[PDB]
Amino acid sequence: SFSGYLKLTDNVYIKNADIVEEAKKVKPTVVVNAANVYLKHGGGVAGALNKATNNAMQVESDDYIATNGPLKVGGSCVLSGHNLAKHCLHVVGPNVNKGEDIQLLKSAYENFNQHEVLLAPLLSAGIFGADPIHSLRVCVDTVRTNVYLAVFDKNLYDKLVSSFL
Ligand SMILES: Cn1ccc2c(-c3ccc(C(=O)N4CCOCC4)o3)ccnc21
Repeated sequence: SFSGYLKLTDNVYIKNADIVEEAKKVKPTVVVNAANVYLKHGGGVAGALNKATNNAMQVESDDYIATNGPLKVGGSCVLSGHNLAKHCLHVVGPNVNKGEDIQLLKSAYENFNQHEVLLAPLLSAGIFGADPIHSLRVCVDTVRTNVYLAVFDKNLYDKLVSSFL
């Protein structure tokens, strides 16, 4: 199914790739979105996944929020994967630029354990402002199911690999 991944642990794998491109190729059962509590898919991974759905993901998401209200930081919901995947798991990692508590990162990753296999980004990295190296440590220390991590930036990929303990 997946390919070109480096194995980090028994269950965690990583690759230098565009998560949208990976999703489009693999069409996995579950792709993880790096969402906010409003499911406003404006930038980063969410902006790119949404754009690849021709905005279908935002329309669905808007209906979800109208019905159920916002998520919590550290929480998730399962929505349609649209053209990218069977399902999308929207997970809200803390945004430290908004002062959100980093301890909620472990909670965010715990969501992954409800799914046997996921394609995912590193949570709370990029514009969420946390250190990607930390994020990856929490990932491997929390996730017990099979996770294929897509890291867009090659320099960051190299640093994550070369620094992995
Ligand atoms: C299409 N697309 C957009 C984001 C993204 C990611 C992802 C999340 C965080 C990083 C990351 O590599 N950074 C971005 C630039 O340097 C800072 C952190 O990668 C994973 C896969 N595809 C993606």
